[PDB]
Amino acid sequence: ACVFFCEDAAVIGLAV
Amino acid sequence: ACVFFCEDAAVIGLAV
Amino acid sequence: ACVFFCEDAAVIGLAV
Amino acid sequence: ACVFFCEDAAVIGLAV
Repeated sequence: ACVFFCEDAAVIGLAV
Repeated sequence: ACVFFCEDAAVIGLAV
Repeated sequence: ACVFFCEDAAVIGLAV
Repeated sequence: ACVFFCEDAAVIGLAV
């Protein structure tokens, strides 16, 4: 998987 | 203390 | 898990 | 060795 830095606010690295 | 990047998913800084 | 930044040299992330 | 990000304040990487 990968880590993306996204927001939907808190900007979090999401392991996806 | 130290900051570690962990996930249990959001990868967040953990202050230990 | 967590990500550590260590060299084995090249320095790289390691998921533990 | 590994790099850790710690503070005792300055937050600095430590080469251990």
